[PDB]
Amino acid sequence: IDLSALNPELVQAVQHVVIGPSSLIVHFNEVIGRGHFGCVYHGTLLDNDGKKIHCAVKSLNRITDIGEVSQFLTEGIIMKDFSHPNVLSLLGICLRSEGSPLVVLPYMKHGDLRNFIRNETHNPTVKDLIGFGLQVAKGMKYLASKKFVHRDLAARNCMLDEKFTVKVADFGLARDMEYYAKLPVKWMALESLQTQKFTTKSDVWSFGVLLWELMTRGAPPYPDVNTFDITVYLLQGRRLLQPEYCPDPLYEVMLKCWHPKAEMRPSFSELVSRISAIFSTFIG
Ligand SMILES: O=C(Nc1ccc(F)cc1)C1(C(=O)Nc2ccc(Oc3ccnc4c3Oc3ccccc3N4)c(F)c2)CC1
Repeated sequence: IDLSALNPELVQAVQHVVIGPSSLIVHFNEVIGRGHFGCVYHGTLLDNDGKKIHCAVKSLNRITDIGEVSQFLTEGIIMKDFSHPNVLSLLGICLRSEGSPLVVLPYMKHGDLRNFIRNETHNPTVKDLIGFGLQVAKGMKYLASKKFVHRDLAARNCMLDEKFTVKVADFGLARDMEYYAKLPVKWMALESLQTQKFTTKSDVWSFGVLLWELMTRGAPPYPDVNTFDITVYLLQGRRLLQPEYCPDPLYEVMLKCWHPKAEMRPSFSELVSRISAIFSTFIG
């Protein structure tokens, strides 16, 4: 890539988080995923002391479009100041002489939250699942305090580390590793379906859908609804049904997250408080 063609403010931000190429070993034989625009590999990052850090290494497939390259780097820069236990962090960006720049993330042992709760070999309790939702709410409370609007909050975009800590994330250009200007319409607030604008209050709607994903252990929402009909479906006066093991107060929280008026949906601060209380009523 020719750095001189990129936005100078973007390049300066990248240099503040740069990883030297010799400190990063990309295991091209160990692929985490491949999509149309990017791919992700296992990697080993060496710090100044020689300690090996297991990481995921995200790459573009092509480097010929300045728009794709700029967007790919911007995704990494957007993350750079996220410092919270429930938000995925950025290890850095490796600029190489040849090939794609590399976005380097701490490796998440248990992958994405949706596949984790769908895996019949794991047995999270109701309390565990509510705990996962509480952790997401805490990450979103942090992001909302930075005035950051996520725009694609969903279980598929949350990661789980080796301690089962949930990290809010966004696969971004690697999201295709559903969407139908490809939009996750079944997670979108009614006003966003109509205007395609997003706010923290539309993230709250998406969070309510994520809670429903948790309480169903990863069922697809609105499975019998055509993607282009979801607005009509909702406007008939409908919401996702209460899952069988979802406690009544948590379903009430979901219904508040789906309030027809964005301004009346609870803040993520309120959601953390309310879900903390519900969580605490469970022994296990
Ligand atoms: O997250 C982002 N931005 C952002 C936005 C909002 C926010 F609040 C926080 C963050 C970005 C990004 O690229 N995110 C991203 C996420 C997850 C990835 O995949 C990983 C990452 C680590 N280890 C796992 C690997 O996937 C797996 C799959 C299966 C089994 C195991 C793993 N392991 C990835 F490569 C990249 C866009 C910059």
